Amino acid sequence: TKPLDGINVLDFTHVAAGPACTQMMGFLGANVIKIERRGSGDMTRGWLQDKPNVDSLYFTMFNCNKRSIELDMKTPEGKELLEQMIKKADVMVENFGPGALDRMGFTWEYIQELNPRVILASVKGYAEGHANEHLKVYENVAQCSGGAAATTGFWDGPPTVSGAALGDSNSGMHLMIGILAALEIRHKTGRGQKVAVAMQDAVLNLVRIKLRDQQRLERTGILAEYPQAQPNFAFDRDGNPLSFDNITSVPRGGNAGGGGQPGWMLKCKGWETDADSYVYFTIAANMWPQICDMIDKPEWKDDPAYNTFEGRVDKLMDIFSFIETKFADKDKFEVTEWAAQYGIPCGPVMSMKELAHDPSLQKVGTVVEVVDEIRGNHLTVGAPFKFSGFQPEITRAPLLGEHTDEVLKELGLDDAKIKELHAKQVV
Amino acid sequence: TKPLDGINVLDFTHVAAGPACTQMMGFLGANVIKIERRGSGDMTRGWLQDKPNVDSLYFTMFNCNKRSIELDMKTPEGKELLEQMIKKADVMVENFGPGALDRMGFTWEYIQELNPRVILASVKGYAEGHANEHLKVYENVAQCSGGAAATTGFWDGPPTVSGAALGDSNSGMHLMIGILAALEIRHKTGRGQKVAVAMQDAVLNLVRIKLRDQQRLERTGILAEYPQAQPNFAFDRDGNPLSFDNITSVPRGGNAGGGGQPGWMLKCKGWETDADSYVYFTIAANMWPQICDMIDKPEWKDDPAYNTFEGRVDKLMDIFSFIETKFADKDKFEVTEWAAQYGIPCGPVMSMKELAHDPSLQKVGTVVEVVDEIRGNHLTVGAPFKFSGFQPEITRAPLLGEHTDEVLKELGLDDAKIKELHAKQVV
Ligand SMILES: *SCCNC(=O)CCNC(=O)[C@H](O)C(C)(C)COP(=O)(O)OP(=O)(O)OC[C@H]1O[C@@H](n2cnc3c(N)ncnc32)[C@H](O)[C@@H]1OP(=O)(O)O
Ligand SMILES: *SCCNC(=O)CCNC(=O)[C@H](O)C(C)(C)COP(=O)(O)OP(=O)(O)OC[C@H]1O[C@@H](n2cnc3c(N)ncnc32)[C@H](O)[C@@H]1OP(=O)(O)O
Ligand SMILES: O=C([O-])C(=O)[O-]
Ligand SMILES: [Cl-]
Ligand SMILES: [Cl-]
Repeated sequence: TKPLDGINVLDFTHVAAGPACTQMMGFLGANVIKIERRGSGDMTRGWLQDKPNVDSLYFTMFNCNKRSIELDMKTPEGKELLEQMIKKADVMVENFGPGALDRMGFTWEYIQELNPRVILASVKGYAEGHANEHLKVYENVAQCSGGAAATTGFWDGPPTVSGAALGDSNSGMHLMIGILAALEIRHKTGRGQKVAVAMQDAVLNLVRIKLRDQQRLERTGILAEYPQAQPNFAFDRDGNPLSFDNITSVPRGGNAGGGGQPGWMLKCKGWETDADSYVYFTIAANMWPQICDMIDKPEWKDDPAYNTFEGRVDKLMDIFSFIETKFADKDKFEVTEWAAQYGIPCGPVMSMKELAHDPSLQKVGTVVEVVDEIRGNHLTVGAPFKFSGFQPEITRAPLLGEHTDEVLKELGLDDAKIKELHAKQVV
Repeated sequence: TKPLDGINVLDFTHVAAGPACTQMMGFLGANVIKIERRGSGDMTRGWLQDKPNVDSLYFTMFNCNKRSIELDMKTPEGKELLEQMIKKADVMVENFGPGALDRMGFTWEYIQELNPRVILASVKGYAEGHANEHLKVYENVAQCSGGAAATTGFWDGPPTVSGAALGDSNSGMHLMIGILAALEIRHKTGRGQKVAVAMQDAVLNLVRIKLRDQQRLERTGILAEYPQAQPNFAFDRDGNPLSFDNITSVPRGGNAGGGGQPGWMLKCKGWETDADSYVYFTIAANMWPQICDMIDKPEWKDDPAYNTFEGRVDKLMDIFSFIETKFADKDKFEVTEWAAQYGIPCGPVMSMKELAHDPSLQKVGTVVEVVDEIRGNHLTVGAPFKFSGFQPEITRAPLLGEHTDEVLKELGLDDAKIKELHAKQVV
């Protein structure tokens, strides 16, 4: 049916990393119960609101397919309700600060006692055992810790944060792998396990190519395909040349390919007044004769100075800027169309507005309009993985404490004692 | 014991997205057999080599914990062998061009017939159903398609690619989620499924927050926390201050926080000569009194225009520029120390050099030294998820066709059958 039908998730998560994880689990069928702080709830509810006193898109786009119960966990009644909820859980997920769940009495060893089958899943800034394991980390600090900021941006500019969430959402997706892997062994062992993902580690995983380049740099003293190795091309703020005779750590490469097939961000008609009027253009080696046809340079097919990676490696930026002259009267889509004819790897910079309203993305269920008959409908990113056997069924994000009574009734409590919980301000 | 012990993976993958997926499965215990092209194999082998005739770091860092068999798939004998291996496998992973696996005999339907239990998993550039479904895509082409490039970099500069592999390694990790979930649902149904991740979609999932902001911008006309909403701070092509008056698609915010928690990338001692001499300084909501003690300005603790987020939103760049001048005489670790005592979300930009040789990442198994007796030892990224019950054991990447005979013998083929295949140039 759905892969995670019948998986009960006890969801302590707030902000983006942990909530990304449990939402996606909900999309694949999981029964997700989100524990929130009394009164305020998850911080994302009040962050970046578009309508005063309505849960922000920060919350709703990260908390569909969930039920909400308010709970003070620093109370003896709270800790007992938790213990019951743990015993009915398949997976516990949390992204509090280091040691926070521990100080609430819920260490991994006490969890194993409560439920031998329950998996504990954590997001933390740094890994257990790291000198920095006790630090609290948000999105951009995480990008800085993992090598991404150092290797993103231009050579004459600062380290640059990525708009893609390398810290939060990426750690949550990585945590989902750990959880599903724990489920795979549990079928063998009949036991739960602790799984943790550090935000620094998740970033380092996406920056595997830069660790490749660090070693290449150490071993050979040069990265020939980098802009800093191109003849008289890269310079710092004072006009000093930037070259590898001076570079001991992977530099920022601007819009360079990043791997074995050179590329660049090329202006298309309208770039002066439209921030996204660009294509990315890749010189794939198997594609060079086709590139020569497209740009009307037949003399470049048989020239050893042009017809191999090695020959072009000292003239990359010359070739890119000449190719770019061909795009001056064409918008990004017609350039993309034109290259597509030759089979050349080329594509548009898609604007957020263009993606938000693209028919193909809605048709495939990657951009989903959520039916929210309380707040009004909104877009979300759906499941990025498509399956032959099932489609996700995305339902609206809960109001704060909307399923508190519904959830307490599922624990076999009666109307009288649940009123005591509201009275004692535990719920 | 490891989660994926006894899971058999028939691995068609090449380049980066697919190999990352299968390597990481191999790290979790899976038996990975990699089909490669005769003579040249996976194209990463001869890309960005540091030594002539030695498999590159591009190949070894994406291909540990795998065996190699050479195979010409478009021969009758190749298709015959492929059919035998499909019946042994639990998971088939591929990232060929659109329809390429179909064209050599093996459609999803034909695969089901061969093995009702096998899961087909694919990385594509665009989702099946998409208008751009036909397009072959590389790393940065996907980053542009998925909205990352449009929202990364500066307002006065071009769309900017991320050093992090949002297209390749990220889609591969997303595909691993899809495979594992298909393994969960196979415990019920007793049948395999087809699963696919589009590179555009994996990129989009990490820019969920930018789709949040797109709706915020369409709904309200402004994004208050963005630099373009700051009084006389950012400027345009000629000199005019920017505003959201004429911005209808999510813009580039430079080093802005990207969320409800503000931030900026601040210079440290030696920034002129060291590109990574920087910290990121976040201003969390509750952590405000801690910050006021450091800046040598206790005026802001009571000041109505400084103690609220709605009060701070109109002078964000005034505060960041001043606290930068304090850091002029301290390096990035001293600045982070000067702030860790307050639990302030400040962190250093870590260089690739620092990360490759950091003691903590090695201790926790995130940067791993692979024992490679053929080529020499190299570094790699290990498993970014940490488990209580096991630890990955990372073994060197195979030589081309290193295991061909060994793999062929496992299918019960005699020495004569093997030598016939070598002579006929099938293997
Ligand atoms: S997506 C980017 C966010 N980063 C991460 O997910 C990385 C891991 N998380 C963290 O480092 C922090 O949790 C972040 C998200 C940075 C936020 O830090 P805060 O300091 O604002 O919040 P904490 O999680 O550290 O929680 C503080 C204390 O409050 C207690 N608490 C939470 N919820 C409840 C409820 N419902 N009832 C009672 N107490 C509750 C936490 O246990 C924590 O306890 P302490 O003992 O005081 O630390
Ligand atoms: S980091 C992520 C990179 N990109 C992706 O993973 C996205 C999906 N893959 C692709 O878009 C392409 O595979 C890319 C990476 C762009 C490479 O393009 P190629 O020009 O190399 O095209 P193919 O990889 O699909 O290969 C071309 C033909 O060769 C056949 N083939 C592969 N391997 C063999 C072996 N061993 N034996 C015989 N034939 C083989 C493919 O089936 C394909 O067939 P055609 O029918 O000719 O297209
Ligand atoms: O990064 C890439 O994909 C490249 O360079 O081809
Ligand atoms: Cl996020
Ligand atoms: Cl990659």
